[PDB]
Amino acid sequence: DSDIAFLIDGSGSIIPHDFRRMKEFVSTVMEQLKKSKTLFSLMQYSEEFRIHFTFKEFQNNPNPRSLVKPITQLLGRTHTATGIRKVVRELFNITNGARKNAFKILVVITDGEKFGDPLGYEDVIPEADREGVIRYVIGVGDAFRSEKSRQELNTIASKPPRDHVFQVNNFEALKTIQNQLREKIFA
Ligand SMILES: [Mn+2]
Repeated sequence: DSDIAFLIDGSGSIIPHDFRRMKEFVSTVMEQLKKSKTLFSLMQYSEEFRIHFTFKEFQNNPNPRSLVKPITQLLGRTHTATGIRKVVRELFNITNGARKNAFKILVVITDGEKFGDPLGYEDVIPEADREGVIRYVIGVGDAFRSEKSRQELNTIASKPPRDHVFQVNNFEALKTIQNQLREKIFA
């Protein structure tokens, strides 16, 4: 029914406590959204990319908190474009447990503008729309409190941005967006 992936920014700018707050938020959202026909998957990215759980592994152990708890920060830069390409191509791959015909959803959480990435969003976004992946993005912190940086949030997110883009001042404020995300996803 619904294949919901998460692409979480694990860059060096996110101090340890904010990283745990992001893990608390993902656990909470996954728990609130869990239904028999919903599988979840997660990838963390910096300048490195790590699949923490595939849809298959989540199906065999549908416990968000036990799957998320052990996750450790990758540190490094922010290769957001490459992160979404690997999500589209690997996370939503049938061999990883994705269900053909399922609604494909991706929730991106980042605290900074893409930097150092060899790929541009122009190399990644069109393929994502072609594969049907609906995208939500949550921009956290200072990196996104200007009009210019918000455009990047819009570029990542599905149309219209007003329905798929969330900005929150700090990782502590993520909890302020929990209900809206869930209800946007459910709708
Ligand atoms: Mn960062």
